[PDB]
Amino acid sequence: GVCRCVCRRGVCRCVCRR
Repeated sequence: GVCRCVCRRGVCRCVCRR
C-alpha cells in the first residue's frame, strides 16, 4: 500500500509495497 517513487532523469519509478 506504500508507494515510493524514485525519480531520476525526470523519470519516476514508483514501487508499491504493501
